[PDB]
Amino acid sequence: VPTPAEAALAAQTALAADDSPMGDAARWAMGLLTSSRPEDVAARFIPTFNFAETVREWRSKGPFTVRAYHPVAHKGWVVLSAPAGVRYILSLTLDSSGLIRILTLKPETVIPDMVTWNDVEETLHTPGVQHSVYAVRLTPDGHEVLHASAPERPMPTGSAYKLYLMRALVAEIEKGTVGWDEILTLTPELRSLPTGDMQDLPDGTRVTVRETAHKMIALSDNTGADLVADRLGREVVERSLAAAGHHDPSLMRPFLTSHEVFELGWGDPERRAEWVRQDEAGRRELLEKMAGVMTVRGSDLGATVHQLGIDWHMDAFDVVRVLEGLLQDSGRDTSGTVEEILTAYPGLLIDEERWRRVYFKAGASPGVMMFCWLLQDHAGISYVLVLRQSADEQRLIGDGLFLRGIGAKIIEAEAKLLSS
Ligand SMILES: O=C(O)[C@H]1/C(=C/CO)O[C@@H]2CC(=O)N21
Ligand SMILES: O=C(O)[C@H]1/C(=C/CO)O[C@@H]2CC(=O)N21
Repeated sequence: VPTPAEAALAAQTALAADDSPMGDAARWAMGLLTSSRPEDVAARFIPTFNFAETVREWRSKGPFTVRAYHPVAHKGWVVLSAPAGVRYILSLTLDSSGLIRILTLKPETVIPDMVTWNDVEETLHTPGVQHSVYAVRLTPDGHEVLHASAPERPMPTGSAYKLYLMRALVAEIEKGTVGWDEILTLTPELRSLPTGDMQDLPDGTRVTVRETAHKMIALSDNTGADLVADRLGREVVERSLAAAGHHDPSLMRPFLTSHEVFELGWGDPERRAEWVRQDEAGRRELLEKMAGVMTVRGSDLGATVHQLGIDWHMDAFDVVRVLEGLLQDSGRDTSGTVEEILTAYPGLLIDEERWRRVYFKAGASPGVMMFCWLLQDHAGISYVLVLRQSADEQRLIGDGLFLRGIGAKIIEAEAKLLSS
């Protein structure tokens, strides 16, 4: 079990040796911090990416020593110590060819090793934040509850809704009304904001349903999700919710697109007040009228709107049911198409000797953070873990590393907390 010096050394060596998009980006970003040029920056970041002052300010906090290195597909974290025992984390999010989309250097997110479920609760609780932790073992005759805090509370879940979109898509594939190799076309009206990369493709770009669904899940791609939602039709997405495991489908009718949440939530305040006072009919009418190219930009987001219904609300039971249903859908799909999409990005470094398969999905919106996993061992025993936070102020929640890291610690301690 690695001592401090051992683990820091192992992290430093791993970072140097990481021959991958994350390795390349993490080494370059560390270079900015430890060294003593606008062209070289332009080339490392996404084309649509002040930074000189940002880097000066970061550099002033050093010198830095690498203490941990956590690459996970297109996301990565490097834990750094600066003088006098102060720690920071460098977070990286990459696009599909390894360009940097997000790069931040922030005070360390501290998550202790978990021994008990009470450790989880006492760590997570923040005044002003509603949270929920739900962990179950799935069995032939129902779920065994390992731990529950407020699983009955319906809460906003952001991109967790893409799990329902996935089930709706699979239901249509099974019916033969859509095919995995059918072509979807990106138009100006179908473009959404990140998370995701598909928005960066040119107008007219032709992409298969398979590759669109893959990015929808694996990259939480908002534009990919909206392409699927457009192809299926809102009625098909909605008509599905009851089957795919939702307790009060009226909470997600009309079933919003990401474009609609962004545009309604952070655009015209009058149009947003109209939503609030309208019934289901008036809301559908309002959405039809709002259809077109987005006006809202990433810079406009901030204020919370989930409390107005402009998000996707479900309880913890709903999340378990949709994941269990996807496990069932995957098994029925003998081609392995569903399984490949679901397992591409497990959100953490996974012990593959323990877990045969891991599904993962995150959701985030101002004032909203959630992470969920389905983990199935090699004997076939499945566990589901659902973590949720909502608040009236985004600063109370933060960038989501806290809640993700709590999940990481639970999964690390699975023998104590899940499978005991
Ligand atoms: O896919 C992930 O891991 C992303 C995400 C996506 C939801 O928009 O939300 C959480 C915060 C973050 O960086 N995670
Ligand atoms: O393994 C862990 O404990 C946590 C972590 C913590 C950052 O210090 O970083 C990676 C991402 C995550 O949730 N893991």
